[PDB]
Amino acid sequence: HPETLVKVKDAEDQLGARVGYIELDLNSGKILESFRPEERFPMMSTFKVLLCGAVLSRVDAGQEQLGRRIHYSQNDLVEYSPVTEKHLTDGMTVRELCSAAITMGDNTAANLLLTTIGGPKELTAFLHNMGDHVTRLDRWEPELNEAIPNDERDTTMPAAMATTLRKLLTGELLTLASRQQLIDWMEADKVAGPLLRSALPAGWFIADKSGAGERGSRGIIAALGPDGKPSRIVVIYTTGSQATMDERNRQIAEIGASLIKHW
Repeated sequence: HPETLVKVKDAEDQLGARVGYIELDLNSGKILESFRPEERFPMMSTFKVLLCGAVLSRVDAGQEQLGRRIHYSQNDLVEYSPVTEKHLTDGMTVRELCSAAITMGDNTAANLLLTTIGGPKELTAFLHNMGDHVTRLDRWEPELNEAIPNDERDTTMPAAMATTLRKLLTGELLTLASRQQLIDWMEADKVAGPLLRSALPAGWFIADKSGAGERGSRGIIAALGPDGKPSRIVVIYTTGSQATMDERNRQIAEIGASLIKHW
């Protein structure tokens, strides 16, 4: 609804920055509303959903096992690794790593998973192969959040990320078991509380993943809907703002409130 574009433009005014937005119908794949659909934005941690989709694809192909234990050391630890820092001597299974990366935003878990699938190069190839010709991962954790202006490394386009998420959650790319596991990890997302979840009516469903990076970068990808079932995908990205984290969060929540109001 254009009233939601009013809120997207209002966010650009309040944040002094570009905001990208897509509302997509989950069933059909039709774009219901958009703003800067084909401009690039840093993905930040939202790439972790794509990463775990690539891991699940490998599990489906018999190239990986969710129960395989991965061992690592102090050397692999990077900033903000809440779960992995507690298992240095126990190691963690692939499944536990994806859960940590998506639900707890664990950065080391993401880097360990990246290594298992062949790194940024292979994730980019996986994406191109499933039809996303613009999303690209080039670096590893902490560096992929650098968000240098005009840099295309580690970026996506709102329209591309939205359709890619629809393909992963409801397309034929992953098996039914894997699709459900991916959305279950997203539904247990515990670090995106101040974003779309804060504007979600009671009883609604949401599976999401948020990201934050340098230079005011902030974003979220989500599948949501009434009655405990997802029916639309929403992607919101912003970069370039000098505003506080609370301000950026408030603006994203307001765009969410508007899309719920005009649902």
